Amino acid sequence: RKQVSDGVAHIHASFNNTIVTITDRQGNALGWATAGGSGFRGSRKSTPFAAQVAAERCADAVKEYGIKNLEVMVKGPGPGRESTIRALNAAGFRITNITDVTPIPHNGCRPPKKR
RNA sequence: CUUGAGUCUCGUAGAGGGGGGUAGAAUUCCAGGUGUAGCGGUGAAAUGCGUAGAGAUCUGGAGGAAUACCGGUGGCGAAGGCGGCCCCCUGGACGAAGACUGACGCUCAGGUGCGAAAGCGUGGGGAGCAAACAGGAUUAGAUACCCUGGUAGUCCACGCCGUAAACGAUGUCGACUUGGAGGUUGUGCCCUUGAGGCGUGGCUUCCGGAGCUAACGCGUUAAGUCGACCGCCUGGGGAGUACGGCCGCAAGGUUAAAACUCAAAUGAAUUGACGGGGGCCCGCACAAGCGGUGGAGCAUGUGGUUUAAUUCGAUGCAACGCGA
Repeated sequence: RKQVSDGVAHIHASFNNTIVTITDRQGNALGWATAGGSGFRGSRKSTPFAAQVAAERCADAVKEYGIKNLEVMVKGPGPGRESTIRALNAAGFRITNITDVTPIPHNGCRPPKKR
């Protein structure tokens, strides 16, 4: 519909999934593609190649507006989830900055018990 | 009488305590938009939540709990314990100069108080987390593991209980006894002539001499040498149990045996066994080449089948052209 060319991307890299969304400087999301929606199940939805193809299928699906520059932040201790941003940048999008914004509390609440 | 003990002056540090405020980050929910087909989870799936529309990104609100970084066997406190910031009140410790009272000191059976967590009662609160419980799969049993929700409870106020590896496994107080390396905190002097050095105080960490000890180990903060007082022990199991007493609303707490059974139970240290590890070395063990067996026939041995007998002996690496 329009042209932005200055956006910001958010990747929720869960320990067993991967979500990616892009918005434009204000919070209004445009497109999203889950790595769990392209035939991937089991542990395949947790591999770096899954992140690669998710980055590809989210980059091609947002070309209706033609974004070039991008802001990007890392969230969640997703194993091997820098391949997705490397691929997004390799797809012709000049990334500006990277930063890990995983939420850290101040001993606010009690985390669930582990095995 | 002033050395022990205590009071006053001047200052220091400290998550010391009680009460009330307030702050930001995170999680939960709600309202308002973006926005589309899954979210979630395991090792795979499933239960659960999704098309009047979810999971992800912005604005605001509502409530509860806790204060990442400084953060460190750092600090304080009799112990339990204490961690955002500020304010009101308060306790304790220590250092410097003096001044003052005059033995006013230590310990303490009964007695009283404080005392982690869990637990109970009344009245509120209840975000996240989380004993039982329900649901899902695996199943001639599932009632163990994992996964999604969740009640007590974790919070507040007033009442209870008074137990723990409440550990420094080391009761309190005083004196004498060679050292080294740190942390923390005052203060005196000399020339503070950059955070100078020297001695002098307090609390705290590690090594180690004599000595003590069964050894491990302790070692000026003694488990060394003594003094004053209190508590506790007389083989293991039965058993911190029964019967009573006291306390408690209840669960229970405290004091606390005997019958019976065994010949030990136990602490330290030694010497080896441990089973995969890691790293360090050799060998036709491999890498590189050549010649071979497993394809055909023959010889030969063994095992099986058979026969009246197929004589006996060898059972992988160490046996099968072995005793022969």
